[PDB]
Formats: sequence, structure tokens, C-alpha cells
Amino acid sequence: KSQIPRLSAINDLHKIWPTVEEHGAAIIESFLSLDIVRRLNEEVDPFVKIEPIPAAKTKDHPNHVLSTTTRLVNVLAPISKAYREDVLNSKVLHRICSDAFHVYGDYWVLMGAVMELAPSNPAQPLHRDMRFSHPIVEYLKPDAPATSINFLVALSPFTAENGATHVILGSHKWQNLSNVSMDATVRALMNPGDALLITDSTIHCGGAETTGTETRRLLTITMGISQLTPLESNLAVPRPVIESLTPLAQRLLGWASQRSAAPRDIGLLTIRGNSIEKTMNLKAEQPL
Amino acid sequence: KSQIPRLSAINDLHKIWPTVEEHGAAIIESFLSLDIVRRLNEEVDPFVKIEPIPAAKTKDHPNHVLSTTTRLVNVLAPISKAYREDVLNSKVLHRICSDAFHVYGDYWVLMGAVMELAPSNPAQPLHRDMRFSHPIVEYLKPDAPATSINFLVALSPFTAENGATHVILGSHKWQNLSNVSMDATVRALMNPGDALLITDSTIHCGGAETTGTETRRLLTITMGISQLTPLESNLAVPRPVIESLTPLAQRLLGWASQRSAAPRDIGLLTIRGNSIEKTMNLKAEQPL
Ligand SMILES: O=C(O)CCC(=O)C(=O)O
Ligand SMILES: O=C(O)CCC(=O)C(=O)O
Ligand code: NI
Ligand code: NI
Repeated sequence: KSQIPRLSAINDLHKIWPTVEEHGAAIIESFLSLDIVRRLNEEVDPFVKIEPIPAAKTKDHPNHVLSTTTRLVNVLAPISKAYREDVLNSKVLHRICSDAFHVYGDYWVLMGAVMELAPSNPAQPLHRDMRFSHPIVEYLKPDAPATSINFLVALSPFTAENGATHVILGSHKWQNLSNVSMDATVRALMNPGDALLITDSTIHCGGAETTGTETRRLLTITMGISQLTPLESNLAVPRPVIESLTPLAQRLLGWASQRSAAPRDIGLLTIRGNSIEKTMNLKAEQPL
Repeated sequence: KSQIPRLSAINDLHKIWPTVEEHGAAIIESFLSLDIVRRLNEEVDPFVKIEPIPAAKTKDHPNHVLSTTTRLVNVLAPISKAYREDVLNSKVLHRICSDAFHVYGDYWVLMGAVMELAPSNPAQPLHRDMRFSHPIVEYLKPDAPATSINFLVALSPFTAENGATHVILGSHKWQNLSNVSMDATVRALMNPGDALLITDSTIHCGGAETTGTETRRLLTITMGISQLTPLESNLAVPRPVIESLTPLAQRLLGWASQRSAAPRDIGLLTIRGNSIEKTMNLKAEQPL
């Protein structure tokens, strides 16, 4: 069977979204440089270590879906300089997203999270994303353009043996889900910095960690239209941090009003005809 | 032709949503008491007077749709004690919304706005709401449960001559829109405090002000699922005001995390497994 299409972030930028639109998946080679992967890893390292189990009883909003061998940490902006500056302003990310979401309008981050899988982490069931947070998406028409996409960035090597992600190519167009089998999958073998890009309709799953020794880590960036509510909030991020960001990064984190693609768009998160950033005189690019 | 069903907020509460589900519209008599209408009016009065034209060039997010004879003021929580306390905690509103949105999960205010129409304000074109802000809704399946509803509360008398709202009964179920005519409409004749409730699929329009003397005013409350982004932001509302509200009112204004109806819901606007209100130790019901 055919493998996931591989593309250059450098030479094939315009080809990335068309490829996903057709096959439901693509691997973007060197989506993040090794320098950014390295800095990102240093910055999130301690936060993944302290993270309790997904359904820890201390939690207000426990995650009962992820395995006990999974650690997920989100709201990455206050944690990671590399995240807030390099990845939130990614030229490649923003081209793909504008290609993807132009029919709808503005987009933002629904969730940016580092996921680390412990040795012997079992495979996830084959699934589509967004079903534990946005029931609305199941009521969209089959042909509606994707309202969210997910960049699964490798922060350590993805191998067949250490649980590299599985995808079913073309599955984003499936309606009848009775050929859903692991038999129909191909793997996303990736070096750190490579990214598997999928849509919210692409059938996929994290793979089984078989070695009992390797730890797999990824940065999952779910980008979605500004008409959908993010899974995470940046409301509690200190203002000096927010004010250190670019206007674009501020918008991505819900610290700006948003716009739809309606010809006479009246806007989202406005305040009596004016933006959030104007009203609160939110500054931008003020270093710490 | 058949008139818009009229219901008591007191005796027919359980019948309100079933009625709208069937006919696409219903009039809730005495939705707000005259006391609340009176206080609401006193509190918003000066803010409607100072409001410029919808597309005023000073505005960051101008509204190019509404007439120049329309004044709309939103983000009502800091303006109106009656709004933030009485209407945001409305027993009748919350029963209807939970009846309406239980399939999806939590709901919140997409926009609470006072609209005042000047004498001789022309009729609006027949329309469905949400099309200038949420293109996503047009891509929902025809039978998807409504993801937003609109309470059109009279703050002054609605008469045939002063431009009472028109609705086409049953139009929320229409797909083919070629019988859209003013010939197919009925009026929402209302006393102050009565509310016309419609869905985001109900075909309707503000009526023509014919007297050249009367000013018509309304409180439009668009309640919608927490998975959809509000048209307005409460991000800039002073914290003593937010902390004066009930937990429920805080949620409605985006000052709390939200939950979907997914059996293993992972939540919306969360912060590493915990709520906004916990993280920011947001207090509640602290009077001013
Ligand atoms: O672990 C992976 O490679 C995929 C993770 C995933 O699909 C998810 O957690 O939703
Ligand atoms: O003025 C009215 O009665 C209806 C207003 C309306 O439908 C709107 O502004 O969307
Ligand atoms: Ni997934
Ligand atoms: Ni309308």
C-alpha cells in the first residue's frame, strides 16, 4: 500500500495543504529545525515530568481518555520561549493554515500540547480527533472543509517499534466506518522536527510502544477556525508574557478579537465595535 | 395563517422549547418582569444614546450590515446590574437553554445586545442569524440540533406599525429558500418584557417603522453552545464586576472553563486539566 506523502517545508510549501486535502495526511520534513526542537524540549522537560496522570483526582477537568502512561501538558506559552516565539510565528504553519481555513476566516490554536508516552504505552484506538470536546463537528456535512487540523510534531524519533503514529490514507473522506482496521494503516516514521499533518476527519492512532525502553515525545498543535472554542485557555497567562508576543501570536492565543470570512464580517470577541487589543491597549513585542 | 404560539413563562415553561422546535418561534409572555425591563432600560439608556452608527470609521470592527438608523450596544455586564444579575440568572432562560443544548453540552452568551431602532427605520431583509460571524453554521447538516437561539426581548411595545419582528413559521426546517417572501410572515406583537424566541435557522426580520415617530427597543440575547465563539468579549470587564456575579453568570461570559456533552468530555478553555476559575482563584457573588 501507498505511504504517507513526504514534503519539504522549504521547497514544497504550496503543495502541503493540497496533499492533505487529497490523502488526509502528509509528513512535513524539518517542520521545526533541530535548534527549535532542542530548545522546546529543554523548556517543557520539567513540566512533563511533574504532570500527573490524565485523570488525576486533583484535577478540575480530568482527562479519562488518555492512558495512565501518557503525560500531556498544554498552555505552552508561559512555559516555552521557543513555542511562543518560533512555533506560534511559524511561516510554514501560517501558510498551511491560511490555505486550509480561508473559506471560514481567522484561525487560532485550539490546543498546543506536548505529549510524552512512557515505555510500553499501548496503542490508542483508531479515532478522529475533536470528539471528546466538540460534538458540533460530528454534525457538519461530510464535504464541509475541515474546521481543524493537527500538526503532530516529533520531538524524538518516531519508529515502528516505539509507537509511531498510524494513519489510514483517504480516511478523512470516509463516511461508513466498518473498514476501520489496523490492517488499513501506514506509519509516520519521523525524525525530530518532522511533522505529521492530519485533519479532524483523518482516522489515526498513536502506536504501541513495543521496546519497553524508549520514550516517545511529540508536540501536537491543533489549529482551528476562530469560530470554534479552544480546548485550552490562555486567560491566566501573565500580561508581560502576552505583551512580549507578536500581534499574530496574541490572536492565536485568544488575546485579540477575530474575524470570519463573511463578506460583511461583523467579527468575533469584539467590544461594541472595537477589538480586544484596542480596548485593553494590549502592547506587543515588548521583550522580557 | 397561524400566529406565533404564545406561552407563559410561569405555567408553560416545559412547553417553550418543544414549541420552538416544532414551529421555529414562540412568544414567551412576561419573560422579564416590568421591574427588570424598567431597570434594564434606565441602565442602558445613556449607552444607546452615545453609540455611533454601526459602521462608524472610528471602529476597529465596524458593522456594515445594520442600518444607520440602528443603535446596537453589547457587552452589557459592566453597564447593567439588571442584566448581569437578573437576566443572566434567569430561571426561564436557563431551563430553555438546557432543554435546547443538552445534546451538545454547556452553553453561553454569544451576544447580549440592546438594539434601538430610530423612527422610520426600514425593515431588514428576511434572514437567518449567525451568517455574518459564523460561516461554520451553514455547513451543519439540515437536521442538526440548533447550535444557537435568540431571545428577542421587547423593551418597548412591538406593534405592526412601529416595526414588530416578522417570522416565517416552520422556516427553521426549510432547505430550499425560494418561498422567502414577506407574504409568508406573521408578526410578534409584544408588550415590554415579552420575548420572541427563535433559532439560528428561523427566517425573520425586523419590521418597517411606519409612524415616523415611535422608537422601538429590544434586548437580543443569542445563547449558543460553548463550542462556538461569542460575537462579543468580556475579557476587558473589571474583575470586581466579574467577581460580583454568580458562578453561572461567570460561565456565560467566558470567565469559566466549559464542558461538552461527550460521555468522557475533556472540556473547553481548560488549563492543564484545571478550570479557569480555579487557576485564577476567581471569586463569586462578592457585592460592590
Ligand atoms: O501519539 C500519537 O502519535 C497520536 C496521539 C493522538 O492521536 C491523540 O492523542 O489524539
Ligand atoms: O429588529 C428586530 O425585531 C429583529 C432584529 C434582527 O433580527 C437582527 O438584528 O438580527
Ligand atoms: Ni488523535
Ligand atoms: Ni436577526
